[PDB]
Parts: sequence; C-alpha cells; structure tokens
Amino acid sequence: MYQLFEELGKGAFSVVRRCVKVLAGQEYAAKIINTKKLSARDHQKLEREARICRLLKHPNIVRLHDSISEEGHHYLIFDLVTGGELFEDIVAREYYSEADASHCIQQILEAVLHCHQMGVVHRDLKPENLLLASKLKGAAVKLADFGLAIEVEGEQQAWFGFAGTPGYLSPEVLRKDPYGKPVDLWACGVILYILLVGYPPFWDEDQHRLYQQIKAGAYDFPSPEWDTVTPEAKDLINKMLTINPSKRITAAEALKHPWISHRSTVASCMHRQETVDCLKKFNARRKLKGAILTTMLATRNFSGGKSGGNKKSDGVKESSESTNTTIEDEDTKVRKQEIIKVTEQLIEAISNGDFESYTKMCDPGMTAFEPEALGNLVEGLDFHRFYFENLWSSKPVHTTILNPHIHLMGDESACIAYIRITQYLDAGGIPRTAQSEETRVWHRRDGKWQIVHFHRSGA
Amino acid sequence: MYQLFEELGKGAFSVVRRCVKVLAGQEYAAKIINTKKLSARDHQKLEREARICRLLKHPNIVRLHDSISEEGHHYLIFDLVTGGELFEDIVAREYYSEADASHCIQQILEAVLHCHQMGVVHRDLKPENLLLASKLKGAAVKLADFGLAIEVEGEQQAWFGFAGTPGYLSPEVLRKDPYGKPVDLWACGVILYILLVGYPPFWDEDQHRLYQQIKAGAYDFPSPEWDTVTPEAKDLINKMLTINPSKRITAAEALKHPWISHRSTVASCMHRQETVDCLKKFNARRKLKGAILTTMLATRNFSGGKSGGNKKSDGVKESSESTNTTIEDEDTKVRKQEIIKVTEQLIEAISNGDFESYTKMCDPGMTAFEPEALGNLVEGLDFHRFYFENLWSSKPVHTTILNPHIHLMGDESACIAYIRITQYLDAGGIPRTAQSEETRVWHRRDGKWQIVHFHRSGA
Repeated sequence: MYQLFEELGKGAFSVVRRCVKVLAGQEYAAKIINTKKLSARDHQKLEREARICRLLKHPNIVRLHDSISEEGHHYLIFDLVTGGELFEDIVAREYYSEADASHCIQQILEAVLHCHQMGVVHRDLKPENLLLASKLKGAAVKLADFGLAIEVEGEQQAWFGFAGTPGYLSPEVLRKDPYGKPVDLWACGVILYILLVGYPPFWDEDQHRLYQQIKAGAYDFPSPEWDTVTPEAKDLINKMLTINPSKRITAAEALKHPWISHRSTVASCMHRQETVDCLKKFNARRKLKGAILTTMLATRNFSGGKSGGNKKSDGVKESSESTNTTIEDEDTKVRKQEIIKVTEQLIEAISNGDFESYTKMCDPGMTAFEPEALGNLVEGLDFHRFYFENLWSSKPVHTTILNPHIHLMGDESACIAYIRITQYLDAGGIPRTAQSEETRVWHRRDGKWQIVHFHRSGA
Repeated sequence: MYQLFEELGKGAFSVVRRCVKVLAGQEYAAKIINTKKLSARDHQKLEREARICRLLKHPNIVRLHDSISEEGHHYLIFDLVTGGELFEDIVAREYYSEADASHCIQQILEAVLHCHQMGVVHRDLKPENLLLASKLKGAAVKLADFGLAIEVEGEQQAWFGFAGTPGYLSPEVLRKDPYGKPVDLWACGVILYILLVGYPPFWDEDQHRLYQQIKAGAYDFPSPEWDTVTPEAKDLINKMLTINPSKRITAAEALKHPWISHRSTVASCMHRQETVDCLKKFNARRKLKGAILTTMLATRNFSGGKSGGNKKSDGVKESSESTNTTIEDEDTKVRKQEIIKVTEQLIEAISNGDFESYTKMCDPGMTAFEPEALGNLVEGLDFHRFYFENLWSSKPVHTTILNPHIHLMGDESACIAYIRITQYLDAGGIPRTAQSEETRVWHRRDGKWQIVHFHRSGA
C-alpha cells in the first residue's frame, strides 16, 4: 500500500519515515512501531492511540489517515508536516520576542483545548511533540505523537498510570493522585517557561530531587534574564505551574489571559538573544540523551537513472594492464580513417547527385570558396543546389583523389586537403580530364561530422 | 633537529612517528614520550631505557641513534623498520608452516641471547615488540621497544618490581620471587605457542585466575590442532614453559634445540591455515581493548576508504551585458576577435617580410595550397621562404580584407576565410590591384594559435 522513503525522527520503540501511498501519489509520515519490543499492554494500547488520533481534527494537530498491523510491526500513518521542531526553528530565526513565544503557546493551547473538549489528555507534552507544518515563513505549530495519550470521562479524575517525561511531570502524577486534564497545563507552563528563557524550571541530576522540586513548585525567575520579561508572562506561568490541579488555569482560561489575547499591548517585542543562545544548548543536550535500535531491516527505494546527452565510445582499451607503458605517443591513427570515411561518402554523394545526403554532411551555414562563385564567398547550400538539380541529375565519370593530407585538431575538429582529378566526356567524347585542389574543414557536432567550410581551386 | 611525519604506532604513554633528521636527510622512528603523564620514577628510568638501547648492537634489535628531553616530552630516536608487526604479516602470507615459525623464533632468540650477554633483561616480550625490518620478502624480525627492560649483574637474581603484560608474565614474577634472565624465556615460550596454533597458552577473563594458571603451568596441547605439530616443537615449548626458572631452557640452549638448529629435518613443512585464521582474531582482539581513560588535544576522526562520487560541474559561464547603453545588440565570444588578432599579426608579418614571426605562427608541418605551387600541395615553410627572402625584403603596398568569416570548432580549433585585395605598384607605377581568396586553419597548440593549413586562390 505504501512506499517508505527517508527517516524523519525516532523514539525508543518507533521511527518515523516519510512515505508515499502507492495508488494515491500522496505523501505521509509513517510511525513504525516495532511491536516485538513492546509490553503486551503497550501493544494493546495502540488501539487507544489509533482511536484518539482519528478523533482529533484540528488545524494545530497532525491527523491520522491509516493504521495497519503486520506480524512484527504496527504502522500509524499521519499527515506529513515538514518544518521540523519548533524549538530547532526558534534558534535559526533572526528575531525572537515574547510576542513570538505568545503566538507559539497560543497555538499549543488551542490544540490542547481541542483535545480536552474531545476527552483526550496528552500526558506527555514536551518540545519533541511541537512540530512546524512546513518550512514556509509563519508555518503553524502542530502537535504530533499521542502515544501516551489517554481518554477521560468528562471531568472525572483517575489513576491512569505513572507515565510522562521527568521534567514535564505534574505534581499530582508524582504524588500518585488521581488526575486528568490539568496535567497537560502543567506541562504547558514548563514549555512556556523554556520558550521565554531557554532553560527548564525544574532540573536535577538526581531524579528523586527533581521530583521533590516539582512537587514543591520550587522554580524561580532569576535575574538578569527574567528582569526584562513582562509581569504578565510571569503571571501566566505562575497560573499554570500551580501545585493544586483544582486551582490550575485551564486551556480555555489560559487562552483568555492578556499575554495571549491582548498580545499586541502586553507581550514584549524585544529580541531575546540570550534565550536563543541557551535554547541551542538545551536543544543539543536533548539530542545526546537517546538510544539506537540494534538492526535496520528496511525495503529498497527506486534506483538508477537514464543517461543525459550523447558521449563518444572511443577506442576500447586493449586490456586492464600490461608491461608496455599505456598511451604511447607514436601509433597508427584510426581517427584519420574516420575523416577519410566521411570524405569518401561526400564525394560519392556529389557524384550521385544526391543533394539529400549532401545536406546532412554539411553545416547549414557552410562557408565556400569555389570558381563557380567567381572569387566570392558563398554561405549555405542554396548555391550548390543549382548544380545538384541541373548538371548532376549523367555520363560516365571517374574521380581520383591524390595526395590526401589530414590535420586533426582535437576530438571535434579536422581538416583534409587533397587533389581531385575528374575524368569525363564532353558532348561526343573525346575523353577529358580536369584538376582541382580541394580543402574540406570538418567539425563534429552532436556526434556527426559536418563541413563548416570548403575551398576549391581551378575547376 | 628533526621533522615529524606520520604516526606508526602507540602505547598509553608514547606514540611512535616517522621522522627525518633535517641536516642529515636520514629517516628514523621517534618514540615520543609524554613525560607529564609518567610517574617521577618512570620518568627517571628513561635514563636506563636510553642506556640499555645504546648498548644493544645486533641485527635483530632496532638501535637507538639519539635521546632528547624538552619541557614536557622525551624523544628516543631509533632506526626505522618499515615492515610492521611480524604477527600481522604472518596472516597476510600465502604459506605458513612450523619451519617458518622456527625461523621467527630463532631470530627472536638470537636477539634475546644478545640482550642476556649484555646484562639486559627485556621483561615485557610480547607480539607488539616483534617488527619486520622492511616490506621486502624475507625481511628480518627485529625487537623494538625496551621501555620495561632492566640491567642485571651477571647471573644474580633480584626483585626489580612487578612489571610486564599479564599473558606473558612468568611464574616467578607472579610469586614475587627474585628474578632475572629466565623471565624472557618464559615469554618466548608463550610467543612460540601462539606462533604454532594462533592462540595463547594462558587466558582467563578473571586476572587472578589467569595468574594461578600461569603459576601452575596449566597449559595444554589440545586436539585437533596440536595433533599435526611435531613432538620436537612441543618439547621446546615445554622446556621454555617450565615453572622453575632454574630448570628453564636458556636462550643459548634453545638455539641448539633440534627444532631450531635441525629445522630442515625436524620442523614440519605443512601449511597451517587454522593457525593463520586464529591469529587473525588474536590480532584483532589485541587492537580493540577499550582504554581505561581517554586523553587528547582534539576528538580525532580516522581517515581511509575511497573517494567515489563527486561528479565534476559542466562549468559554462554567462557573459554580463556591458552597463553603458549600446545602439546595436550583438554578442559573439571574444574568441572570434582572438582569431582576428592572430590573423592581423599574420598579414603584418607577411607584409613586413618578417619570416621569424611568420615561423612562430605556423606549424612546422603546415599544409598549403597556393597558385605559387601550381596546383600542388606544399608542406612546411621552406616554400614560402623564397618569397620572404627575395621579394618581400619593398615599395608601398596596402592590403584590404573583405568579408571575413570565422568558424569556431571547439576551444582549440578555428578557421577563417576572407578576400584579400592588394594595392601595389609595378615597375614604374601605374598603380595596380590584385584579388585573392584566402582560407586559414588555426589550431591552438600549447597555448598558441598556429596555422596547420591554408588555401589561396587567384594570386
């Protein structure tokens, strides 16, 4: 059904690759999950993932088009978004302000609101899920990958398991409390914070200490970098990083916060180069912490090409190697014989009165000096046509070429000079003979020798 | 004094590099020891290493030429041997028999005998110290690197320290007994054994167990591979791998052993492919042990393989239009003008009667059709010399070129045709005028346009 092309990204248990639907000619992202490496439970919960992703239809959420299981693999086929990570893109930009971070978070909150309204909680919101739609300027931010997402019943809270990514885990998940939609607003607070200053609010080498920090809500806004952040951006972060989920801002309420809904009078317009610089290091530390799959069993993409243009074959090499040095300077020249071939064909074409073959061997802008031109230079083949039509269209005539000399001037140019003697009969012969001295200038154009100019004397 | 070139090998505390003595023009191996990484004691014992290596003059031992200390480095400059390791070379050979291993061990024992006679014990004999003199067929085996070597007093034994390489350590060193020359004969037994079957006599993942094996002398000659080894090769190994150093064969006695001294009637001539195959893996395991710590100026990427792909670009370049406005729009390659230049210089050279400049612009084998040749084809410049000498060496004469046409036939070939009109005076002028139709065939040879053939009419 599909054809897999380049890899776009990875997880521990999946890769994502561009693919093309064979019969459609439409391109998609294939999430390829190695089901041999999953627990029975995580394999089974792929049914829930597939279902959640079909439900979700929103401009800031990548949607599922298809789901396929084979013996060792499951395939979840989504829309292709080609801009890569938001976070990578932010560091390559010429300007980045609070006003620009607000537009990022608004798009994320719109997506999250839509999830929550459909009874879906993402549970594992992090920078890796934040993709750009395309490489075009101002492409939309899009949520991608809901592999840890859950379905909830209205506003009911439950214990859905300990799942998430350490730095983005909510206090309630860490306290083992029943939970729901607010877990995603905590993670948005962590993302917003990183979007403003380029580093996370909670970090510790010791994971147990990290969790105590999260549960305590022990983040800060240190100078110098927070001194130029507006009080309203800090207020929104505070409202999201509220320890008690019943008191945490919802996605609907966050979207009405002035730093989002009154962005144009509230959010700062100042470029934050230090954020861009810190985010580079953040981005880099995220790409070292990882793992690699053992094997790479893959299919073969279409291969080959047709050759472009015409190339000369040339003389075949006599052997792979020999004692005698290759390319000796003094040797018999076949090339001169090639010129002799096209020249004999020329003389035969003139003798037979075949203007058709004479045209092929001559350049359309052929130059000519001949006694029939009375000392003038003639261009084209119109002039010799009068002799092809009238005279040569026919008593016995014998031509004789004497003392031919050939000058080879590269692969594509040559010149031959010789004496032509013609034996013929005039009226009631009386056999006659005539001499002329002829020069032909040959030039190979597109793999074919053509006369560019010729000179004749005494005829 | 010296110039360092490529690296040849390494240790933990030294690299070896080819170098050239600036004022000599002689090449050597420089052992470069980073003295900042040595203990005070090992730095000090470089004096002993330098001394031992000057003492030793033998055909199967690489000798020291010079010793230099700088602030962070010591340099021990030795003869360059270019064949690499014996062991690497054995696996690339077309044939390898007991008789060939006997020749290896004889050379090693000769070197060791010479050490022992000079009161030097190597202490760390191993495959890495066994180098070939050159890449020539039958190059000698040479001992290289005596960094753990000691000086002994006659036949006196002492405790010189625990030093060596685990697999080659003698029982007496492991028992902490005073020791001397026999430690090197134990290591030769281990080397001989590896030379015969391609694997070591003592091996264990657990170093403490390895040492108990060594101290017990618990090696064996298992079938199938030892079944075709002669009893005399096994006898020599047994004599060397004798636990009690007072009973171990000496280097002098080993050299008189029939498997060495009667090689031609005693040592088998049968190719041992299984030894060659095992030795490949042995060689590979020796080159990949992980270092305990890694220290370097740059991370370092290895260079090798091939350089395929990289197709060359076509290279055509567009010509910018002149910025000043032009009344008529024309744009031929300045190449046509180049032909016009050399042609005008030709006409001026003929007019001035300058045969010198005329010779340069003409090919030595120039072809010519002209009325002065009476319908014949003339080769060379001898024919026109008569006109340069006599006539042109001189009344007022004016030349006029009419209707020039140029055919460009590649970068190296061109052809120009034109009408030449000459105004002159005959006897007592009476101004006269003459017409001729001329064709020149130019060819660039070694960056210079030369006439290969020319044609003239009506002159």
